[PDB]
Amino acid sequence: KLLDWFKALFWKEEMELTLVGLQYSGKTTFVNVIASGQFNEDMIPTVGFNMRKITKGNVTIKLWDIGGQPRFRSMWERYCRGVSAIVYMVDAADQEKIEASKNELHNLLDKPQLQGIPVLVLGNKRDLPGALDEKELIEKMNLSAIQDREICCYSISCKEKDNIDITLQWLIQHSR
Ligand SMILES: Nc1nc2c(ncn2[C@@H]2O[C@H](COP(=O)(O)OP(=O)(O)O)[C@@H](O)[C@H]2O)c(=O)[nH]1
Repeated sequence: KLLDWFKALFWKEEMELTLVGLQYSGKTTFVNVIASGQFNEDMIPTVGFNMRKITKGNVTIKLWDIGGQPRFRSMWERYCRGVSAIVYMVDAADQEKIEASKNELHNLLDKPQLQGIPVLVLGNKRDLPGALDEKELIEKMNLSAIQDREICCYSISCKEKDNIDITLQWLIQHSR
């Protein structure tokens, strides 16, 4: 659509960014969508690690699950220095996991080396009946308690491509 126009604009952009959130929160699906189902994936530093380097065009994305490999957390956090932005993805329909996930976001932004980096929280799976909306996400994840930086929250759906356009707008506009 116009969505396809933003995808093209987005992959010419020279930026690093990070996509992190709990497992099964829609992370790879989201890349699928904005990459039109074609991209390169490479475990970092090598195979065996949770961390993945998505590349396509000029964009490189550092992608990991919070809780995939707890031992390597510090290594992952530190790898996310210098990024243009943080995309923190949550399943807005899985309300039982909201508290735990809200906590690792706050933990993540408590870290000095990641000071000042913009955060887009995405409340995915909006299509599922009863999934948390934008206002509620902000509420239940205490997003107003984060003010050391620029922080934005959108509700989206990868399976329906709802709000992916404004997401790409946000991202494209936040390259350094
Ligand atoms: N209903 C719905 N399911 C989704 C959406 N996005 C992803 N999923 C599903 O959520 C599950 C986890 O997806 P995945 O991208 O692999 O999660 P990841 O571990 O965060 O990368 C899969 O079954 C997806 O098909 C969405 O917007 N709506």
